[PDB]
Amino acid sequence: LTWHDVLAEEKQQPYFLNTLQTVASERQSGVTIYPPQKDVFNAFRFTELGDVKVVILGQDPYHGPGQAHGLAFSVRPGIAIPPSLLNMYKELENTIPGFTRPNHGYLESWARQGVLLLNTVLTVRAGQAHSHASLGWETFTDKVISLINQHREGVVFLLWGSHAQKKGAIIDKQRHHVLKAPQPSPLSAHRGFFGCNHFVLANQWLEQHGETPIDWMPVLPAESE
Ligand SMILES: O=c1cc[nH]c(=O)[nH]1
Repeated sequence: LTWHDVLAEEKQQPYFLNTLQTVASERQSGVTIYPPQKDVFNAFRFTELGDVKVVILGQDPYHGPGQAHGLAFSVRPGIAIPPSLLNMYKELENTIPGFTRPNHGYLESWARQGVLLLNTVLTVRAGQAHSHASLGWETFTDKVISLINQHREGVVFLLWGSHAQKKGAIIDKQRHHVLKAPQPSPLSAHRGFFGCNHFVLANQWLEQHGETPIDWMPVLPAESE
């Protein structure tokens, strides 16, 4: 069972197709949209439905050049680590044995391990946070989370902030493991994100069920000859 298996019908709904035409229109209208269209669904690309082990919801993609590449909280190599990801790294440094501050903010390696880095809104106009929040994306990501709840077993959900928490309220807390905390953004990180211990708790859960834990130290694609 793949994403395309469970979302094919959803992706033919007017609201959904319509969301994409509005983006494609905006891209040619004189404004820059992040991430590039080939990246918008990268969380799906890197983490197939059956490979989901951990779900980390973000809200809005980063809205600056070079930042957003289709994975919640991640930025491309060579880009400065944004404050929300820095705070994630801080919690990680304080809780995961051996963890040290990465020299990059690129989290593809998380995704390849089964961490679905899913923003609830998948596009944004450059420099304009939540600018596509009423496009239709939230309906789409509602359906995504619902499918995961239904079709998977024992996924760990890390729900950071009221929006993600609301979004994840439908999740079966008996079939899945839901962990709550404030967002890692600067405005709220020190209000409960620090000390939430979510990365360790995630791994303990996975280990309790015979799943291998996440290696949270993110790794840059290597150089070849
Ligand atoms: O993609 C991102 C970046 C920042 N904050 C989010 O919720 N998601």
